[PDB]
Amino acid sequence: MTYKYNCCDDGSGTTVGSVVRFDNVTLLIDPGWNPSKVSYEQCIKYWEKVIPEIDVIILSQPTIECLGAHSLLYYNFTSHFISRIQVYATLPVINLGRVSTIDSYASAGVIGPYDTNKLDLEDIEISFDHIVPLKYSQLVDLRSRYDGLTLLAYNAGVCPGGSIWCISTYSEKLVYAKRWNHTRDNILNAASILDATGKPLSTLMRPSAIITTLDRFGSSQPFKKRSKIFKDTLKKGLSSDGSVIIPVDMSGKFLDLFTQVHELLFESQVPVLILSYARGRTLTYAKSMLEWLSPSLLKTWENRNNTSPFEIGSRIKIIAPNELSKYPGSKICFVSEVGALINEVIIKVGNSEKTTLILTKPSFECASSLDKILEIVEQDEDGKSFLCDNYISIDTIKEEPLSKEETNFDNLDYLKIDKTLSKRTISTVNVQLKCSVVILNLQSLVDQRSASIIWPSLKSRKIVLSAPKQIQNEEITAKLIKKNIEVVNMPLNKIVEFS
Repeated sequence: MTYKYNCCDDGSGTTVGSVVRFDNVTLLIDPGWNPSKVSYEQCIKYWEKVIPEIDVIILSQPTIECLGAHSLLYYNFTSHFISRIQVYATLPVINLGRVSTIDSYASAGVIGPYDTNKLDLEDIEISFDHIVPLKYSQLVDLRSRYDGLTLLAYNAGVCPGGSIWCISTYSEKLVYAKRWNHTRDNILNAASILDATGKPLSTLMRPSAIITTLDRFGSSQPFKKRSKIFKDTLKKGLSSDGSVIIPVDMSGKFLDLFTQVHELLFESQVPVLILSYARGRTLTYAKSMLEWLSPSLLKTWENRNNTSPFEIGSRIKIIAPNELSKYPGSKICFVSEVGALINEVIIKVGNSEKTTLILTKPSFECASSLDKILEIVEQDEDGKSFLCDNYISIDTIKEEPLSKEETNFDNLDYLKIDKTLSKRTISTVNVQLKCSVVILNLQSLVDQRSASIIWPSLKSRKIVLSAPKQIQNEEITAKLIKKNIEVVNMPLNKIVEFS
């Protein structure tokens, strides 16, 4: 009969949250944060006037763009959580969310033994420990306390635990989907929207409105095809003294791709390096969440010995950048796409011609260097290795002893404070790229065509898009507006009454 919607903006000009106001409930969906864009202080000042109004929080992806602000919110507004706010999320979103948060807060210096420390590692753990864990289809009955509020999570297929939310009240009903993959990938099943007959899920059928976005899409090619293309780029990358560097989101593409390079290695030594502030935790967590991955993947690896999809003999090595030297020749390197790490790696291996940079997506929000590297390639005229011959400005960190006045695979004590603090002194450096660069679209997201076809399969009158209009695909909007669907292009930070 009437409810309010609001796309939160902390100053980065993008949506860092969706607020839904129903008669007696105010829910916050996906409070994101991008440290490289908004500072810790600006982040706080933004949410300060928002938190006291929030009742329920829900997370739909383990990515910082969906849950990046949670630990900072929990730490800075603890009283509001201990008193009423309840955070709900899928198990994997909780667990990988704690790895994406660590890497992100670490890179930006929010946590760690630095003069800029704002909170501690144990603070991130405590924040996620307090999230109410869910399984897909597990009903969150809040009908008595919040006038018929029911929240249901379904498989969205982007990250393990990724989800699509079915929000309801005795009258209104919203289908939320920030990110979803219509097709399957190496480790996840397709989104639970449509089944093995293309018939839309029972519930979710007649939504008072669909809340989503249309600014990012996967390739129009089937997964199996994209998989082969990725596998080829690896063979050529490892060719000769071939060395490969793959920037990755530890809660996103990493687990997918790891599984794929594993399906190439143990099907024919070249080590697999993992540089992440969370170190080995992403692999551990993954090993304990098998019931969330597709059965196909699991059986594919069962047929072998008691081999997990996340283990490769004595291959895997968990190391830091100042240890890249130890591995001379061929080597596949997964680097957490966080600026503090990415930048140190490009500086150490970008000058070599025996290096092949594999970029899996259109842009990188936490690493300005990869975006700069994207422009150079796109500035020059399927899987071709563009050879670099260009200089680029890159910021580098040198940890200096804190004199400016102080007054095993999962172990992260190095991020805790003991007695050795230091300041991160930044300096801009120049690097001449001679490495090779490959650009693919391996994003486990729904392609443009499918989106315009599936979304209407729900007898929904409205589809609401977030963030600013400028990123919302004008193209697909037409098709939808054509198919008698009202499309509301949301503004930033402005409540909007719907019916």
